Amino acid sequence: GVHSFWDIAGPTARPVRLESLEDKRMAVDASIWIYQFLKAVRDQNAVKNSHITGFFRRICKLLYFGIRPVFVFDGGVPVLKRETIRQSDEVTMDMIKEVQELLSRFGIPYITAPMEAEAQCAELLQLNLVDGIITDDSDVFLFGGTKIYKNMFHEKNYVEFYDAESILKLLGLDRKNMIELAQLLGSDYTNGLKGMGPVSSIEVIAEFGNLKNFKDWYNNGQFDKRKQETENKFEKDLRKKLVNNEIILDDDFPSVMVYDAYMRPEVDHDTTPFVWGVPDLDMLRSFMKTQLGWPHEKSDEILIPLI
Amino acid sequence: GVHSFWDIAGPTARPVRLESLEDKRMAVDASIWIYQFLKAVRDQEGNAVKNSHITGFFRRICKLLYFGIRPVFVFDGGVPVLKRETIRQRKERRQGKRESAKSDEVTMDMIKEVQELLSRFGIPYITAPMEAEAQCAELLQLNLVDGIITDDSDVFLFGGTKIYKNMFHEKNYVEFYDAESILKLLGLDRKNMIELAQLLGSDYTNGLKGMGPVSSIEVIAEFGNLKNFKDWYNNGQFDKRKQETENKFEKDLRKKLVNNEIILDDDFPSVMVYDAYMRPEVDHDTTPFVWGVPDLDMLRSFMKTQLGWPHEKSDEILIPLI
DNA sequence: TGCTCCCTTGTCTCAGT
DNA sequence: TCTGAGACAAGGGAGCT
Ligand SMILES: [Ca+2]
Ligand SMILES: [Ca+2]
Ligand SMILES: [K+]
Ligand SMILES: [K+]
Repeated sequence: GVHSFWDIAGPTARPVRLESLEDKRMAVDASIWIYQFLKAVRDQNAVKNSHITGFFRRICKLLYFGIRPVFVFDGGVPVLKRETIRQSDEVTMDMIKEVQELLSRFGIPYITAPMEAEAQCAELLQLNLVDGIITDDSDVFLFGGTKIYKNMFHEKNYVEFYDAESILKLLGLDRKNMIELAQLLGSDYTNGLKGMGPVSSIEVIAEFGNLKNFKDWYNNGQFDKRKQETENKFEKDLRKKLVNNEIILDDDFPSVMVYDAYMRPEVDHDTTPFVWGVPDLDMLRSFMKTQLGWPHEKSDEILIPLI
Repeated sequence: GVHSFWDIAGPTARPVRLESLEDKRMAVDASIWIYQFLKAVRDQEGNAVKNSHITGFFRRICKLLYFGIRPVFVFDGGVPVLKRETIRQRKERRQGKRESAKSDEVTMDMIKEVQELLSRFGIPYITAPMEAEAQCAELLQLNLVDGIITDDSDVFLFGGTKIYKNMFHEKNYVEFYDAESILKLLGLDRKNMIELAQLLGSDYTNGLKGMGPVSSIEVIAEFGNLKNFKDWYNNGQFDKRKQETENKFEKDLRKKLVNNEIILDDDFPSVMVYDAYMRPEVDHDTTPFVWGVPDLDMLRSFMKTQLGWPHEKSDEILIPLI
């Protein structure tokens, strides 16, 4: 995601009762689930099979509210994202195969994005293969995503609904703005600028319109001492802070590389509608028995009301 | 003062009403008044309004006399070298001076003027050999005064106590601090405080990056002193097994010290810092101060001359006070 | 290879002391 | 060359007048 972006976007959120989600097709961004379950479920070191337990719980929550989910997994890691993150617990191919086997037995379709899952999710919604995106990753907006359902897996009666239109109307931010805002705040595709947090990054986009103007202002004022004498409080304070943080803004700011990565992510344009099956009780018993030692009786009480 | 020391000491404070101070002899640390007035009282343009030192000293004298306090004013003499060097570093640092690799003045005339003003009020004053706070502590110790009025936390490090803080905020009360309440409630004595300053910073030392009020207090409490703290840092340096057997406090503290690239060298703790606070240059004279009565005729003309106040304007304020 | 929340700290600026 | 409070931001660790 973009650092601090959820705080910025938060006040545009609207609460949606889960029951309204019945029969809705939702793209589910599952890209980091296995890793998170690994880190978050431990003992008195990581619990074995937390990926099975974790997926099972959430799949159940989705089906309980009659959501039709399509799961999305990461393909590869884009170069810009490697380079950025290039500045104990591992996700094995088995873990992935297992949760995928689990989804198939639930009758739930899944895909592996060519690259980032959030990017693929936005694509699914653009092609009308889904009606909404379930994700907690704020990168999704920069990839074109709207109709975002955040906090699906907190224990709450509701979920937070975000859309690009509300962001545009309430914060003045369009997609290009959010992409430029990322280069102040930081994201997986850029380190942003040291000293620029949610308050001043928003002020910069609002006062300067775009990073080109912001940079020209910065560079021009550094050159011409007379231009500085006319500067207001916002500019004067901002200038000092940037120089103190050793900020240099050159030819590669804003980044065309960063702009491309968000505007043209590698995605699958396939328009085949997803197929939702039914949970297979017999195969789900044997799966939970094999993997967790759940007696069929135990799977039954949970699964039978869901079918 | 010591950075953040008032945040640390604050909760041991006792709120005290001015009327409880009637007839008390109070040392007044006036060492930065003129400068503060110069900086805090400004033009619509942005300049210092002329003679704010006279206006400032005047209003504060009136508050003291109003509550029947018998003040003796204490001014700085020299500036100790250690204090001099650190202050220029802070000045340059905040002007923007890069410190590592990439990735309005007070004139003798102003002093003479506020001193003539005190004399015409009948109020005694002295000039300390060096720091005014240290001389204030010595006056109390010698029973030449009953309390100390200052906002500078260094006073405790110079052995002061019975400190009346925020006397000149525009408020209905004042905050009282003393050495014993601090020792009882915080476990801090004079030597502890002198070592805290080397973590937190003061006019005599830069302190350690990453050490704020919370961590500094914990270091003093957990290690007792800076020698033990330095010894602990140095002995668990490359013992990877001992570092596993360090509790949470030590483990986190070691990592923070490492992250902040902290070096504790042979001058840590500092003998020189210890001496500046323990043995400051003070005047041990035991002669009692003499309080006089305010001279209306001389105050009238003084205010006339320095501020253009008509006599009746001075009378309206001074007469009820007299 | 994750996240958000909370705690602590650094830095700066305006108004007051 | 001041003080004091507040706003903003960086970073770490725990637990999911
Ligand atoms: Ca992402
Ligand atoms: Ca001092
Ligand atoms: K930033
Ligand atoms: K410090």
